[PDB]
Amino acid sequence: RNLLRNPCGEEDLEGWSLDVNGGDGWKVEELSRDQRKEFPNDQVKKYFVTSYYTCRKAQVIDLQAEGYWEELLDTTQPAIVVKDWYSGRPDCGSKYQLTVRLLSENEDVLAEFQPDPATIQQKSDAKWREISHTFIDYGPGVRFVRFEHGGVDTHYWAGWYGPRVTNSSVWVEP
Amino acid sequence: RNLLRNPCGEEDLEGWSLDVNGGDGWKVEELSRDQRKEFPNDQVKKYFVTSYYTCRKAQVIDLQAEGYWEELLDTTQPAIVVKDWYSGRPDCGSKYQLTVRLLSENEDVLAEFQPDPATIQQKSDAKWREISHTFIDYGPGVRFVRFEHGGVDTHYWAGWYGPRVTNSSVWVEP
Repeated sequence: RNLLRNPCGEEDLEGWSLDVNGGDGWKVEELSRDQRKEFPNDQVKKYFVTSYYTCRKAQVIDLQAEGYWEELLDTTQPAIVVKDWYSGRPDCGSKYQLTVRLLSENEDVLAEFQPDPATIQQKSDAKWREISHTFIDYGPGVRFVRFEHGGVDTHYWAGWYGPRVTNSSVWVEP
Repeated sequence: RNLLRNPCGEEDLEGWSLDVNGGDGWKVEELSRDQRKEFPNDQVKKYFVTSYYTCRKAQVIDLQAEGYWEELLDTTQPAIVVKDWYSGRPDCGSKYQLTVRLLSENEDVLAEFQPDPATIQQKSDAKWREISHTFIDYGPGVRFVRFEHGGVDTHYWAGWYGPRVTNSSVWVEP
């Protein structure tokens, strides 16, 4: 049970918080039948593409609102697994970055998955990549999951397109 | 092919670099038959246990020395997969921290996986957990991989002991 709203763009841009570029920073497209082969299920049929290399978008999940009460979290600590799929485009290099945080009730960063940026080298095609992380043993107080991704916000145009993203998920393990 | 030597203590502490505590910081024990069922390959039979809550140990993998050549590293950037297993002990709190770096020829940190500390809550048992990370799209220039793990080096005793560790690996995906 994926706790992120609108993982692939089926509701267009709804459910996502946009950066300064707003609506103009993003487009939703259909995957070629070929690209559909690259995902676990055959339920991934769309994707988001940044219009400009710095574009990011974000969502915050309220765990209590999703059925995960205070005490299950503090006491049981179930695995929270976060995944994303990103790619470049056919013919040049993209940059991508993902930030996922586990937040307390007053928004302290209690845990953080912020891997280095991904540099997607240029190629005739644009294979999808997955990125995955599981939080366990994360401690008491976890209430929100903030999930943010897109291009690398930098003052410096150095060649690199923004990424394509789709199939974002967050879930709590049984 | 796992590029870490001695991932389980079959060779005692050989191949590992020890912290200030050297050898008194570590013991190798045999897993009970029940504890061996928690691992995939039936070939994990020992583990490492910290003698003090701060003890760490590390290895540095030279990737050219392992057959991974410059052009493969700089242009293909094949997935570098890193895994570790850790637990506590029955009835106390343990704390654990893993630090994995990709390094250039000069030891510049090109990519780093340093997840927040794991707080292993106290419990009747000591179930192993696995931690796993894949490095892809990490850019050119990677030559060494440093793998460090153990308890949390803090000056302050808070009751939290160090962990047990085993079956550590780093491999390069075909």
